[PDB]
Amino acid sequence: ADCNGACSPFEVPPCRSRDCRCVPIGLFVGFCIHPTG
Repeated sequence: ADCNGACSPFEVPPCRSRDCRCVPIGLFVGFCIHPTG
């Protein structure tokens, strides 16, 4: 698994891959994802 699970802003990288992005939607949490590049 590359960029998945929960993502954090306080954290950086938010997941571990810069090509991936953190999607904070939970008013209290976000989630990591690794789209195709």
